[PDB]
Amino acid sequence: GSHMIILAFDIFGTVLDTSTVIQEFRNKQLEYTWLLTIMGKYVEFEEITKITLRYILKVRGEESKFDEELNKWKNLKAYEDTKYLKEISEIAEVYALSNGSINEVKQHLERNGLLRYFKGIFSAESVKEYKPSPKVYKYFLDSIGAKEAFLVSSNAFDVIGAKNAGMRSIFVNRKNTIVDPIGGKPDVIVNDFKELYEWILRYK
Amino acid sequence: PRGSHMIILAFDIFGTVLDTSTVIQEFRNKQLEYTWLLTIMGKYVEFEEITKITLRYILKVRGEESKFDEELNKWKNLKAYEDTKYLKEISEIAEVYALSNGSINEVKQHLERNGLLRYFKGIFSAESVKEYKPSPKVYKYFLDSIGAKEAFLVSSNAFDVIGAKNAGMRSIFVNRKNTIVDPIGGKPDVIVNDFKELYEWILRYK
Repeated sequence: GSHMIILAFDIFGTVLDTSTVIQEFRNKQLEYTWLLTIMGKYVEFEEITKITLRYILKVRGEESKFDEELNKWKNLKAYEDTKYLKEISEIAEVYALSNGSINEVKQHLERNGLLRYFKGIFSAESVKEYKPSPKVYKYFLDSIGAKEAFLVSSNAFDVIGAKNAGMRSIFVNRKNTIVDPIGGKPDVIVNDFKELYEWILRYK
Repeated sequence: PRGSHMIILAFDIFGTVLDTSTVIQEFRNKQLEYTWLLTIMGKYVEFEEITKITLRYILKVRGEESKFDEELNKWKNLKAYEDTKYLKEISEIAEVYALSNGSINEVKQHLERNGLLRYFKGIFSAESVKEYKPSPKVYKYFLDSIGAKEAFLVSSNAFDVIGAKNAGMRSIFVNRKNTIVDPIGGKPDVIVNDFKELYEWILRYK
């Protein structure tokens, strides 16, 4: 068919299950990406990850578990339903758009057997500002020469960032959580990647 | 004609002058998160509205929405730390300002209820620039409004410490709970444990 559907997938918490890492750490990591972005400062995502994890562990008196906890981040598993990226990539243009470096994301996707389904990997690092900076989403659109595209995410902040920057948003609510008001207005809500695929079939 | 050495202090309010330990901590973090997210996106929502929205969400997640009014009332009734009484002695030797995410009116109310407004010469709000801390605009609005070149931001919040530095202010970090340093705010110009130590440091600097 001649109807192009462009999907940009958030990675951490959307494709990859971040439930396995210390939640205070994931929150702190995200906090740092936001604070630095506000200040117009930039630190590579891997370093932000190491710095925030070490600090959180220090506070808990668990610094001896640093490598073990960092290993969990390095070995994140994709949610079971991401297997649907196979069917999805047959009918839609599948990209990654992440706070993570291109290299790190490529590595996570490859290890989970999903990289083959992606036509491109884009990083916030390219614009030295993190989500939800409108610069991140626009770099993606401009780089592929797209006007309309969907950002697929389970993160409320990313949903509203996408909308703010001119992308449509698909919110994947697997936790089935009460709506976080800041991300309360996605264009589409689905519960998982199977429902995502079904929505794409209907849209196509 | 003495003391011709001007010391300008801008005090962060929530968590620094006012003790926020009493409210739900997930709520205080969500409130702060919204201020950051909105600022990154170039969007603006009034701080009182961010407070109501984030508190109600957090309560709904906990199945405690029935406690909304009582929980909001704890925010409305924040107590100042005991050592903030030293703002009396400090105001005698330094220019004392408030610089807060909160609206002018809200900050004035909290300070007055706590008997501290008397010691302030001015109250500044991020609302004036429609961007929240640590946006450099907040700190620069303060400096420009009073015609200051050098000033100290006094805060117990690491983000505020680095925001001040980034925007050309000096920073005094007030570390009460004697905590391990949060690396993003790891380079304050001065570290003190409380307002009494703050006063003593100002006496030395004067």
